[PDB]
Formats: sequence, structure tokens, C-alpha cells
Amino acid sequence: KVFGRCELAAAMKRHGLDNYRGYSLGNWVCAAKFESNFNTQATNRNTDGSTDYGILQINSRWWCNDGRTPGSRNLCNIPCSALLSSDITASVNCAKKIVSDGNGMNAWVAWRNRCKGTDVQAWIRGCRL
Ligand SMILES: [Cl-]
Ligand SMILES: [Cl-]
Ligand SMILES: [Cl-]
Ligand SMILES: [Cl-]
Ligand code: NA
Ligand code: NA
Repeated sequence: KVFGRCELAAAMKRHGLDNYRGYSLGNWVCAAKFESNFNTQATNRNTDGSTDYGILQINSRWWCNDGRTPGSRNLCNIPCSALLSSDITASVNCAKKIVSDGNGMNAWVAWRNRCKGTDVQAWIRGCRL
């Protein structure tokens, strides 16, 4: 599923991401834009052999099981393929664990490099929330 900008913002708010650990909703929408272009099916390989899955590009090194990332963990206790569903619940719930892991949203390098220090509220401008 490819979400609209405001459709995704609404779904993330409904799931409690708006100011979760102090990150306003625009941070999450900005991260999703640059991680997946709002596409739940997005997958991308990392140099170490792990893979990133779904709308927030959650990686198989630490957070999910894809059966092909040797030496990895599965801290969200989910198959990585569940993160490609049109229902973003698993991605949001896993994201809540990630962002609570010490480094905040710096865990998403695209957030650090493209969203941090910018006017992230722009990403929800015009949206009925
Ligand atoms: Cl957009
Ligand atoms: Cl914020
Ligand atoms: Cl959903
Ligand atoms: Cl933080
Ligand atoms: Na915001
Ligand atoms: Na894994």
C-alpha cells in the first residue's frame, strides 16, 4: 500500500506516535517519506547483508526475523514480512521499541540526515488530524 501524506499521518496519530518520546508527528512522517516514500512494500539491502522492511525501514539485524541475516536478533519478535502489510500496526509497535532504545529517532539515519533540524511540522501541514 502506498499511503497519502495525510492518510499516513492520521494512521500514525491513531496508533499513538504523535509526541511519542517527545517526537512530534511530523518527525515520523518525514522519516517515512525518505525511508519508503510511504510504501509499505519497500525493502532495501544494507551493506552488512541485513535488510530493511516496510514504511519505516526496520532492519533485520536487530528487530525482525527474515531467516537470512546470520548473527542477527529479532527484538520485536516478528517476521520481517509482517512489516510489509497494509496495516502499519506492527511497524508502529516495533518503532516504539526502537525509539525507546537509547538513541531516539537517531536510530533512523535518514531521520538524522534529512529531518533532524528541519521544520518537520511542514509534513503535516493541511492535514485534518
Ligand atoms: Cl508527499
Ligand atoms: Cl518534535
Ligand atoms: Cl493501520
Ligand atoms: Cl530522545
Ligand atoms: Na510535527
Ligand atoms: Na534478525
